Amino acid sequence: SDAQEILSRLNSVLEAAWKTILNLASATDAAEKAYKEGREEDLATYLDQAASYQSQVDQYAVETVRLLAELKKVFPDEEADRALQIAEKLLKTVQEASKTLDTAVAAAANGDEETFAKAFNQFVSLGNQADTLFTQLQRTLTNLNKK
Amino acid sequence: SDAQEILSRLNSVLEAAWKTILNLASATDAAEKAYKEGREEDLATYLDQAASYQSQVDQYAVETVRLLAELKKVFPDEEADRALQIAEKLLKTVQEASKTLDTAVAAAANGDEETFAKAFNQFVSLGNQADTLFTQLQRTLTNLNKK
Amino acid sequence: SDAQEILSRLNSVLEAAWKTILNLASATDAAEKAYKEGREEDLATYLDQAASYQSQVDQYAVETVRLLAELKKVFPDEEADRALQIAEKLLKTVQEASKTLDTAVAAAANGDEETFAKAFNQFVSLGNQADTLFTQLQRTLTNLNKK
Ligand SMILES: CNCc1ccc(-c2cc3cc(F)cc(C(N)=O)c3o2)cc1
Ligand SMILES: CNCc1ccc(-c2cc3cc(F)cc(C(N)=O)c3o2)cc1
Ligand SMILES: CNCc1ccc(-c2cc3cc(F)cc(C(N)=O)c3o2)cc1
Repeated sequence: SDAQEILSRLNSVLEAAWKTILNLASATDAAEKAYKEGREEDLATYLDQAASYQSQVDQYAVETVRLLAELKKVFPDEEADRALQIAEKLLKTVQEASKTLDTAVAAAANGDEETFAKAFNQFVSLGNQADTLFTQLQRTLTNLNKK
Repeated sequence: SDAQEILSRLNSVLEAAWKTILNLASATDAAEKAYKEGREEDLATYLDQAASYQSQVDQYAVETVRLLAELKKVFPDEEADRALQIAEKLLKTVQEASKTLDTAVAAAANGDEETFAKAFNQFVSLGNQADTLFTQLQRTLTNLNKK
Repeated sequence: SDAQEILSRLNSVLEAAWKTILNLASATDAAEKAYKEGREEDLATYLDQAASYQSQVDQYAVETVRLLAELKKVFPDEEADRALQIAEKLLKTVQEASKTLDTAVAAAANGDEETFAKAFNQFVSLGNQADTLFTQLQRTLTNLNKK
């Protein structure tokens, strides 16, 4: 059916997103280490890398919202309705993480440790919020792949 | 002169290689964390990322040898001889790191932890040896770029 | 089921690997022609292409082992054991080819043809050994799939 193609694309998107999230986590940890070690050029590179993966996560979140809305049209189900609401909250949260990472990038560029520390801490907290949303989404998708 | 262009290309290669090495370091640290935490699927992702960066380092290390070989050909004396010798030892070490990382990746996929740990720890040690040569090469090239 | 997902991903990986293997074979033949003709810059280009394709084959071979390892966990039988054993031997052989190509690429960059030619011919032999295992694995997966 159409529903099966959409679910297959969703599965591929969430698989790719999970890899990107791992890359984002690695870059973020490397930025934390460079920050603690006072290696400003390393920190700049790793913030740029984190931002790149963050932008990709943002795009996977967009694509997930789009695909779930498509699924609701061709295969109505309160579970797909549920996944879409989670996916939309995830999209809001990753965008908020991007904004805070951008603040951290600008603060590092300006050499403004006080703004940097607040922004970087908020980024980490938003990442955790989003990871919690991502896991709910994965389990809703599993409950959808078995219907 | 041909020499100016070559030294220029070399500085660009080494700057790109340094970025890649930072990515390889972040992925290696993330693999170590996944390994400690027993998160096998995460470890697989990070090992694949490390292998991809390591392949890119290998390519840059090849290009560096080729460029220094070319620079030596536009020299009537043994001036670039030492830079080339360093770069060839760097390449040898980088390729040993690559082989050893491959052994680690296979051992992880095979679920052979004894082999994995031995190879992963060897890879880390080869990376530090390679880093010593990389920095030595950069210093030698500064002493050539003055003209 | 999980089984059918794994088997479909495996079929896709092996189809992609087969194309990469064809690309590797063509680059290897082009490198041999450039070597015989004495065109060192062409040889460098083709060796770099070969190395890139080889790194991709290495990754697909790792993915194939991981997928068959997963399948054996879900159905612990002899056919799953057989397929995994073949895939692990394929991976070993591919990594041996990869290390041998590394030796050849470095020798060509170092201007050491005696080492290059020996290693290049070793690489070709290992590639043909890997092809034997690759076709054996395809035959084993027919017994695992159509079922
Ligand atoms: C601070 N320790 C490293 C770290 C950093 C970020 C995250 C993380 C997970 C995650 C899951 C998502 F679905 C979205 C994001 C995001 N930042 O958009 C995530 O970040 C996890 C660990
Ligand atoms: C284990 N802590 C992370 C880590 C990993 C690798 C390296 C490293 C540096 C380096 C420099 C080179 F010139 C080549 C390589 C390489 N592996 O080819 C390097 O690895 C540094 C830190
Ligand atoms: C074109 N005449 C040279 C030649 C012949 C065969 C190959 C070859 C086949 C093959 C199959 C695999 F499954 C893996 C590899 C590899 N090198 O990893 C292969 O290489 C490479 C070069």
